[PDB]
Amino acid sequence: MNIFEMLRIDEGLRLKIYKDTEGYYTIGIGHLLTKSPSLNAAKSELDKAIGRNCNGVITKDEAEKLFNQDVDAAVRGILRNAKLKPVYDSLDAVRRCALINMVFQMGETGVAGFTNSLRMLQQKRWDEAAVNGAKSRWYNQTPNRAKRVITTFRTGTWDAYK
Ligand SMILES: Cc1ccc(C)cc1
Repeated sequence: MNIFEMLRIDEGLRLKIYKDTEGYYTIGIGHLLTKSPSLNAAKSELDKAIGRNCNGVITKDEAEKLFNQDVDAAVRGILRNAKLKPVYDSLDAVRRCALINMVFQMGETGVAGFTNSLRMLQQKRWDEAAVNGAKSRWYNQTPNRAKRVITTFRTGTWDAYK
């Protein structure tokens, strides 16, 4: 299993503009287009991201391109983030993936807010981190996804995904 396969399970793949769980316009494999209520704004954003007149629809190929860019962006974001980098550097391969997943989902800022959890991760206090990270809006809004990422952090294995 790898990051792409992981994220592909958690986000799905939709070729037509759709509303994510918070009601935001998205497309592909979890690619947020805009936080604005307007489908037009969404459609504009899409054309601009794709480089053509998509008319709210993209191809698999296009979805995968956006996905490749977003995953790269998440990794580079972590590596540039003063708060995130050390955590990332301290983790084993599987757990790194879990951190990449969260960042992809909620952005650097959002993840950087799990101060106490990050600290525990850094101290290799797996069980405590899992319990603390569960006390969050994130967990309460998308419990199933959250549980899968949390188990990955807790155990360092891909069990939650197999
Ligand atoms: C940021 C974060 C760290 C650890 C867990 C278990 C959940 C979230």
